[PDB]
Amino acid sequence: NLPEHWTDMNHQLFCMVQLEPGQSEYNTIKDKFTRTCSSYAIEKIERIQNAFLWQSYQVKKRQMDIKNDHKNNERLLFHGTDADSVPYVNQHGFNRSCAVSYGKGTYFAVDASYSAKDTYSKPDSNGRKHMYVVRVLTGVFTKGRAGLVTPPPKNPHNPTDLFDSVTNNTRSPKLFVVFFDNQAYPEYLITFTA
Amino acid sequence: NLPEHWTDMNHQLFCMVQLEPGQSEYNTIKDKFTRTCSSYAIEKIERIQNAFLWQSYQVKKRQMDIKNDHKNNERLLFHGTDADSVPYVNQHGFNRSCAGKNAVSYGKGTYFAVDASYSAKDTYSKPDSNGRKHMYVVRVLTGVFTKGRAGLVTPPPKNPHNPTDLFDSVTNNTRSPKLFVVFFDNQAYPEYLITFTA
Ligand SMILES: COc1cc(OCc2cccc(Br)c2)ccc1C(N)=O
Repeated sequence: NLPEHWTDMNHQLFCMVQLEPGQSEYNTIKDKFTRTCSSYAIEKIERIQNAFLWQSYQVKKRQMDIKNDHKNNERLLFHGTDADSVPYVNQHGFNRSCAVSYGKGTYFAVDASYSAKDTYSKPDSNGRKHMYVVRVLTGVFTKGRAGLVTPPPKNPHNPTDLFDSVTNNTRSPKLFVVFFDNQAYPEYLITFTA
Repeated sequence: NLPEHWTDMNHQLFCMVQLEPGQSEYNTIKDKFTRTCSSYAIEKIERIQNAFLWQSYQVKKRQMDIKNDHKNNERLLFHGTDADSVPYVNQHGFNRSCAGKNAVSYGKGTYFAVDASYSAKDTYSKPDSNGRKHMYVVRVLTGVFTKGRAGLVTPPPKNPHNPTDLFDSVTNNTRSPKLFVVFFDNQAYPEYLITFTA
């Protein structure tokens, strides 16, 4: 059950589709970025069409919607990465084994400007920076802390009923950490410069 | 899409079901175990009915069946753990970030043994305060595999000029494999828990 906006893959399971500037889908993604990164130049935006990553993500979304007895489990967040990680992420998504002050998971920023720091979106030899727009199953979240290998329990009376994610700040979060494969789908890659 | 031989779970998402000696289901597991741990005795065998683990596992298996086109990608393997880990494995499965370094490391992931005897060592199936040892019987998506190396955080590429097209698992020896290591969530389904004693 692959999404409408996806374009035809001629019976293939993975492609990167460059968005046409000026069109509905490109503008939507551009505006999410420019909210905090308007001083940056966008070279291009690619839609990640990864059927396998999508199916595994969607199964986890349906599980979490049942578990939490609501939708509102999903947020659109940013992830800056070096150019040499881009192919792996395109194919395999986010892997916690590859500063973890709020725990040993994969980090995602509320604001593109946070992910646009050179420490995350490392400029390549040409000054090209890379940032993903990511669907993340943040679900029910709590404040994290160093050393977590999974999120904490909602009640230590029930040690295996866990929060879905952890944050820096529960009232006003600026980052989310997830600890399980297939809790994040890389949806768009932004290639840009300072 | 839950298997039809499972107990009705009454909209419950998780259940441990105690098997009866004399059932084929019990005897096949007991024989797979006593093959290499005839010196131990089984207290009980529980089938693990975890709907979410099952669904995510079967999705990964369908993907590996399509990707590798005509394979036996699945093996039935053993995993000894301590009693404190059993609640978490039962609900959430096998988490590489919780994994013990193995005495012979072929990568930083979750280890599964071909032989019950390996998993029966106190170093994995640690006796609890009552002398109970715990070992899972696990469907593991071993797929296409190679000899691993202590440094691995993911399985290696099949081809060094295409670094993202990976082996599915690694092993100690490709000709006589006696353990497997997997580096991803939902690549292992814990099907049965054997509680045993000396
Ligand atoms: C590892 O990568 C990141 C880490 C991020 O927070 C790391 C952090 C930890 C503790 C305090 C603060 Br303040 C920030 C945010 C975004 C990315 C990213 N790739 O976009």
